Amino acid sequence: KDWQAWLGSVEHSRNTANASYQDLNLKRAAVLQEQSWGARGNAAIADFVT
Amino acid sequence: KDWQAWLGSVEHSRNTANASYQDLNLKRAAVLQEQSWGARGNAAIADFVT
Repeated sequence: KDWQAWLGSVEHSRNTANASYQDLNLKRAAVLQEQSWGARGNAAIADFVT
Repeated sequence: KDWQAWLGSVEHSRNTANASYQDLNLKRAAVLQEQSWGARGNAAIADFVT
């Protein structure tokens, strides 16, 4: 029983990190996309003024 | 008589230390077990929050 419980905990200890790894990148990609879109919009105004 | 008494004292001088050596380790093991169990409980809350 004790080693079975130990293995059960070990399984979730991996599942949780495997789950979190995807969501972190999901947030980062959106942040970078927003920043890149702002940077793309700055140059349009620069060229319009020039 | 005097050397017999000397030997009698020498015997207990060893018995006392032999007795104390076990109890010191007995205390230390329990202390370490409690600390390890607390450390094991911290990670569960960490994972729950994550």
